[PDB]
Formats: sequence, structure tokens, C-alpha cells
Amino acid sequence: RPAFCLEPPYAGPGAAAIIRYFYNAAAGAAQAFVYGGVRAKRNNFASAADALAACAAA
Repeated sequence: RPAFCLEPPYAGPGAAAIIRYFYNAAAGAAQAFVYGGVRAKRNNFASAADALAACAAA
């Protein structure tokens, strides 16, 4: 599990309201969050599927 998969989700300072996905390692699940459209961190994906493939590979 890459270390970045343990980051809390990071909205950033942007004013957009974009639906993105992060890997919630405690929950064992990819979950939606609101991304502001700028200053993304790595635990930020287009889909649940993308998040799982990077962070819950098995």
C-alpha cells in the first residue's frame, strides 16, 4: 500500500466543488470527497476503482 494512501483527503483552497475519490485505509474503502480544483495531493482519484487499484492492490 503506497504511503500516500494513508493521507487524509485534501480539498485544497479552491472554490470548485469537484467530486473526487480517496482511499480511506481505516474503512478499507474508496470514498467520495469534494475537491476544490487546485493543489491536489496524491490520495485523489477520478473514480473509486482508480483509488482501489492504486491503494488496495491484492
